[PDB]
Amino acid sequence: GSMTVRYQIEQLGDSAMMIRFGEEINEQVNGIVHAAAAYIEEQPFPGFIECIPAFTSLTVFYDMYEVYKHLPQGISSPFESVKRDVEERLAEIAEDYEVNR
Repeated sequence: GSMTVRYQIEQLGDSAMMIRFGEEINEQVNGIVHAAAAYIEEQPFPGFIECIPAFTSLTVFYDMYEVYKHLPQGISSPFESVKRDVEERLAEIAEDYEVNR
């Protein structure tokens, strides 16, 4: 069974984002979520704070000041703007077929 993973983005707390992908048959995620921490830090946004790999999920911390600096018209939430900054990096690995919007 081939799939492009089923990952979901939730709100961490106030100004942080955590994204879980798939597993069991997702060595892609299992390895990339570990590297994604570094993936984001190599291609980050000026308000990036921290990113910790949670086995199949990304706990992504950042500064809302820089995301508000973006906050595109339609984006109603700081973390929601960040999704895009990470998406353009993330999506290209698989999830571009999904896009959490």
